[PDB]
Amino acid sequence: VETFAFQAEIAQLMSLIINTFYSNKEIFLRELISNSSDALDKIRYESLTDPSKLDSGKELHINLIPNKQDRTLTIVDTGIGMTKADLINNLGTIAKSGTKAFMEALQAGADISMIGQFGVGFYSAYLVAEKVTVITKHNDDEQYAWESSAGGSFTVRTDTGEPMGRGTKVILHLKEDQTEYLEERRIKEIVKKHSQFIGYPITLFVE
Ligand SMILES: CCC(=O)Nc1onc(-c2cc(Cl)c(O)cc2O)c1-c1ccc(OC)cc1
Repeated sequence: VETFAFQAEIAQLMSLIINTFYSNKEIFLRELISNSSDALDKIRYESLTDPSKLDSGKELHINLIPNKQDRTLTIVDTGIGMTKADLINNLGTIAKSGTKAFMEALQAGADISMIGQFGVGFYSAYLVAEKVTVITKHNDDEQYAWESSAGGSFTVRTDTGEPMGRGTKVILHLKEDQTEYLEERRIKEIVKKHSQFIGYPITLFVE
């Protein structure tokens, strides 16, 4: 297991997301589904000229898996996946510059829900999760697990879990007071509100 420090800017972003009073937490799901959609677009586009890139799985979809026993909401996609380097490099984001812009925007009247316009929507996971685990597999690399409970550091390790084939799994270990996001009615409502036109099937698993 390798432990890394977040860059100062990202640690600051995470602290802001965790400590700022902001009731409209449900946008985290929109942001994560948007990331999955982007990753699905990328593998789709690459497959247009090289169909072998789908040898690791032809289906392009998003699954939402609540588990009330474990208090986890998991978002699974079969998009392009991230390399180890991507994970370490802020989950494939322009986190330093994006955070800078987001901060200035918040002073220019913006609110936290606009975080995706600054390329760092992933971190909205911390609106509802005390810990986030990201398991990912890119065609050109091995399967890795990234994890962080904030507090300035994250870990990366080779994943020993179920082989994914290709794509990304985000496991949200929910805060005790955020269990509404495990309720079928609530998830359906949020997907319909914010993700109605996403171009991949979104399947909400039941328990
Ligand atoms: C497609 C992008 C890319 O090159 N590679 C990716 O491969 N997998 C993911 C991914 C990342 C997260 Cl955090 C997720 O929740 C779900 C995902 O499938 C991304 C990705 C998506 C949006 C980004 O910035 C907006 C940066 C990276």
